[PDB]
Amino acid sequence: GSSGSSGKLLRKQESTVMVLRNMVDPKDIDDDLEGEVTEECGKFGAVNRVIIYQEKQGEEEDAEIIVKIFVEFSIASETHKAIQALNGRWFAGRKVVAEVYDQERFDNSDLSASGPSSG
Repeated sequence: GSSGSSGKLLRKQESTVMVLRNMVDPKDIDDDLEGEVTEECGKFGAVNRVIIYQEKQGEEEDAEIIVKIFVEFSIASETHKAIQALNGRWFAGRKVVAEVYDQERFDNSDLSASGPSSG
């Protein structure tokens, strides 16, 4: 028993969504990648879902293209681990950077922006 069946504590809502960057160019992105990243994350903990978002961040016609890989886990703890580790992992001839995303905004499907801005 947990000294109670229903109720809530003064605990906060940690972020369980890790965002990988500098993983792989937008060219390697294939139907296989997703799976590869999924099985690779399985190590840390139970992978809830993965979201791949990419876009242009330069006015130039052929500017650079970044890649934002979101990895949602079952719990915050697990996510923290993958981050504390992948936060400086070594990729096959490249460097990996795992940052912590914002759950608050993650509540909705607003990637480009954060939260539904009044206007």
